[PDB]
Amino acid sequence: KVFGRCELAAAMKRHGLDNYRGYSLGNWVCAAKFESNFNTQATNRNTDGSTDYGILQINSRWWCNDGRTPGSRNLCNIPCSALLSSDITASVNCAKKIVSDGNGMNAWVAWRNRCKGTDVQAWIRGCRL
Ligand SMILES: [Cl-]
Ligand SMILES: [Cl-]
Ligand SMILES: [Cl-]
Ligand SMILES: [Cl-]
Ligand SMILES: [Cl-]
Ligand SMILES: [Cl-]
Ligand SMILES: [Cl-]
Ligand code: NA
Repeated sequence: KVFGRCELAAAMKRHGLDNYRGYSLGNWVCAAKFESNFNTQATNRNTDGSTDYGILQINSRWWCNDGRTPGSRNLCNIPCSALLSSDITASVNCAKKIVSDGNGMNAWVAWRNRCKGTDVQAWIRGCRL
């Protein structure tokens, strides 16, 4: 599923991301835009052979099981395919564990490089939330 900007903002708000660990909704929408272009089915293979999955490009080296990442962990206790669903619940619940993990949103390289220090509130401007 490819979300609309405001649709995703509404979905992330209903799932508790709004100011989660102090990150305003626009931060998460900005991260989704640059990680996946709001496409739940986005995958990207890493040089180390891990794979990123879903709207927030969550990686198989730590967070989910794809059965092809030797010596990896499954800290969110989910099959990586769950992160590709039109239901963002698995993506949001796993994101809450990642963002709690000491580095906050710096864990998403595209958030640090493209959203941090920008006017992220622009990403939710004109949405009914
Ligand atoms: Cl957009
Ligand atoms: Cl915001
Ligand atoms: Cl594995
Ligand atoms: Cl594990
Ligand atoms: Cl599994
Ligand atoms: Cl949803
Ligand atoms: Cl933080
Ligand atoms: Na894994």
